Amino acid sequence: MKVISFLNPKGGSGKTTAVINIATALSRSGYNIAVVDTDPQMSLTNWSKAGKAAFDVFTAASEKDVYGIRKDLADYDFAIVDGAGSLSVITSAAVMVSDLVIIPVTPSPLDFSAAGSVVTVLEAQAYSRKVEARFLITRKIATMLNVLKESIKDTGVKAFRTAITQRQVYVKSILDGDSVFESSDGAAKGEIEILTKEIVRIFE
Ligand SMILES: Nc1ncnc2c1ncn2[C@@H]1O[C@H](COP(=O)(O)OP(=O)(O)O)[C@@H](O)[C@H]1O
Ligand SMILES: [Mg+2]
Repeated sequence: MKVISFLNPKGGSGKTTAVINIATALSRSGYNIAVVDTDPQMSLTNWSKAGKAAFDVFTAASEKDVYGIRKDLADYDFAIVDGAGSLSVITSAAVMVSDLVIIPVTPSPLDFSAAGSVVTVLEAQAYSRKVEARFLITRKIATMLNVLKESIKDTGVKAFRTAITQRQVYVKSILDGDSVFESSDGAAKGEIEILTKEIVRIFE
């Protein structure tokens, strides 16, 4: 059983969109996936209500639910935590039980600051058990793209090779209650797929 958490208190980092699609790609690979929504706005929970999720969706009522994910979702291959906002406990709880922390970040310069709060938590965790961490560029298109790439290197945490390109298909699919794999967008499905293999490769 492995836990993957998408953390970044900043809203609009692209956590839910990534989670929904990467979780779906993992299912397509034959893995049993459990996703836990920790956001109060329940973006993912509501999306799943459409009934098209290719995995199991859970809605956390508090940090307590995150705290007991290892035991609760122990029968799944992967348990993905869809990060919250202001509730900083969620981040600490997630990091504490995660095997892979992914930090979705956009090229927005004035938004990288929030992603750093997660790194601070990671560094602290390192004392107990260093958890693999990766930055993930989302809503990719630039110069600020390069500046972001340098700020990331300063954190000591590497970024995934594949970035989530900004595409309407990501917005529409979630809106229709499904993922990019329910569309005919090969490029979109492709990067999500390649990205999903970089995740799997990290575990292998
Ligand atoms: N890869 C993407 N391509 C196009 N728009 C995106 C992408 N990722 C996120 N967005 C847009 O930005 C918003 C924030 O994404 P979301 O996954 O909800 O973020 P968090 O998970 O940051 O709340 C979406 O509602 C959508 O409008
Ligand atoms: Mg979200």
